[PDB]
Amino acid sequence: SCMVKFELSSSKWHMTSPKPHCVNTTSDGKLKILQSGTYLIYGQVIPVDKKYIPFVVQIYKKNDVLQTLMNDFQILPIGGVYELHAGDNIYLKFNSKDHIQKTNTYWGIILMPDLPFIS
Amino acid sequence: SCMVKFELSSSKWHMTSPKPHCVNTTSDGKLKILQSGTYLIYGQVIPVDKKYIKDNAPFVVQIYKKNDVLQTLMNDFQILPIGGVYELHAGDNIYLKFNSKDHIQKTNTYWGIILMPDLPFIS
Repeated sequence: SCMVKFELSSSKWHMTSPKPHCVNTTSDGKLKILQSGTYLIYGQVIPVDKKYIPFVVQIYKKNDVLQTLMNDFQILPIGGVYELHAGDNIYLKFNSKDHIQKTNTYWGIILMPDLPFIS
Repeated sequence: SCMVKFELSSSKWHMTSPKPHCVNTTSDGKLKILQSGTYLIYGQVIPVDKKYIKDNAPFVVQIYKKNDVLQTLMNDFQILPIGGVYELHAGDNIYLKFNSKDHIQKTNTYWGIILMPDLPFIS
């Protein structure tokens, strides 16, 4: 049972244990997958109000883009269900760091349980 | 340990157990929350390509909790992750509403919830 959540406001990860078995976390908000499996990558990137300012966020897996999101400076949930392999680095890239409200912005992963049963 | 995933293509829920303790599910893809707690609501809504949409109705998805709007999402007909971490209470219902059902590609569109473990350790 393995879940981590990075809070951009404090730059700290909140975690299910001191040394989650499924992932290593970095203070720069990156992570490295230790256990191959099905993961839910998740998070909300909250933009600042436009009066202060394209709003773009990418999720990377190693050196390749896993997901690209864009909108007109509105709340942006990120992620989805992915098959990840031990060794994979997962991290976010922003178009402009200044677009991002740190308060309330967060992201993370959870190793998923199997879902064998149907409706 | 309690997670459910609704696949719009089959209209079936895939679940951690035959009868998840934390929710009841409906065959039209709605949830009733049975256990108060911290949940991660998740999913991806895949829109039909904008080139095929011949008017100017926007692509909008909302998640409702009872009769409160939990979140409203819009983009220019691109893949749309949804959800986040929310405190839900016993008795809450959760469901989605789309601005137009015909904007939605059934294949690969899915959503669901997972009862979250406590995250007491900070580093």
